Amino acid sequence: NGIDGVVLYEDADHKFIWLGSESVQTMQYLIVDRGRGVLLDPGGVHLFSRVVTAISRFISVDKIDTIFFSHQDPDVSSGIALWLGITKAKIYISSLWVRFMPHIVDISRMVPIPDKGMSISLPSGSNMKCIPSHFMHSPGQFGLYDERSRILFSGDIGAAVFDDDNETTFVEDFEKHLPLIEGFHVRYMASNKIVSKWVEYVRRLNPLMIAPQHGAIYKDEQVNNFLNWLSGLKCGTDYIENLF
Amino acid sequence: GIDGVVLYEDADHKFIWLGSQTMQYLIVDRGRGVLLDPGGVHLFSRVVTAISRFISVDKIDTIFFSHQDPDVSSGIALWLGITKAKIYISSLWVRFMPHDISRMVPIPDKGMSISLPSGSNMKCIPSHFMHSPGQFGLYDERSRILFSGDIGAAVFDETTFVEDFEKHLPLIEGFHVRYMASNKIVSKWVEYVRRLNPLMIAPQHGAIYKDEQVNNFLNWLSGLKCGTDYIENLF
Repeated sequence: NGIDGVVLYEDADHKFIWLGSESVQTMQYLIVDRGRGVLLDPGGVHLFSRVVTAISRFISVDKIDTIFFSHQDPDVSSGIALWLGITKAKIYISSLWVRFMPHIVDISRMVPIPDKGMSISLPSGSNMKCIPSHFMHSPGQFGLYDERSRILFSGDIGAAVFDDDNETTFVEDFEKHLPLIEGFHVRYMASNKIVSKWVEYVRRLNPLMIAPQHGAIYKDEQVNNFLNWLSGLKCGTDYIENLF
Repeated sequence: GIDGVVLYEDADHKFIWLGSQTMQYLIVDRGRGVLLDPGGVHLFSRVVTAISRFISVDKIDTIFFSHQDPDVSSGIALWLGITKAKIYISSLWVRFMPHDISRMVPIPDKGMSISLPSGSNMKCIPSHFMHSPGQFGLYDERSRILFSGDIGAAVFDETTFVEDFEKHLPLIEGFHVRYMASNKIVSKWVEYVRRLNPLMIAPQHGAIYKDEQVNNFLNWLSGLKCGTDYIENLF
């Protein structure tokens, strides 16, 4: 079982945990508050049994009450079923996808996130806020801001998809990090109009960390380095000449 | 199920609708098959049955997927197991499929042609950000039928053909206003599609546009304010 658990934040009531492997890939983000669990974008089947272990070192899968999905994901199918089977958790996902997910046949297990977001209360009394992230790239898309840790789980935003070669937990050189994320964002984010509005919204939150689903985490100056780069990014339909 | 409606036929070439609502579009050219958005894991056994009324799955050479779907994946394995067909999908989603890559044809962003035994061609029509970032329609040149995928679809979030456009509008307006990215992309798509000059626009779900309803749909869509045009509702 080659999976490591790295606690990014901890305070006796609350933990924000990164779970991943090496040959360093992110596999699962997990929040534990009191003794209850929140899973962020659980996804992979090829990871399920090994992710269940790393989780079980911090919490029984019994006690995972909430699953957060940043968007609808071609993943599974084979993926939600297992998490819905071993957890009794509620699933939070954009209202845009609730009707289509039985194709999750049990609609009762899903909580629709309205377009402008909502708060989700934790046993400690801290809140997680669903951060509107629409059209970056999915039309119905959210991040999850853990207020207590001030960590923004951004999903695909800021993610180094296609690659999984970082060595470190955190981004250490933004310009050296840029080749890993630029191509994805230029092609998948809908337009500079939406990403610059997103950055302005995210800037009003002042997360100490931006944690994407894949690739190293932005912390300290790299938070502003990423937001400054994204705010000016020409992307997507801005290159409409390349799409027809 | 299951009823089949032949939308076009000419002894060399057939465009067939299969349904229960729509379940499957099928093209037969000579004796060879093309599948449009076969999809379902929960529908696989049901679709192979409907297909088998017109063609042996042996003879399916081409499968077309408009975009990525949690039902598209997990499904592809099944279709590669019962057919020897090539599967066409956007290059954006081929890259993630290490999740036999040899059977896959990545469609580049500006589209590509698919040759048929009769010598007719099918065109992959760029449809990006309506709503998926990597998305195509399929234009059957011989029939002049455009398979549009989600575009024009009554996804619900009931005749074969649209017969009253204004009565059909509530079934499609909410989906298009919220899911299509912007009028910029949507009007450019219509301008592209008008040059194909389709006789039919057949979506994945909902009634099919034919005769005057093709221009009615395209005219309505080209002026449709959608997506980030309502940025005030998104934050």
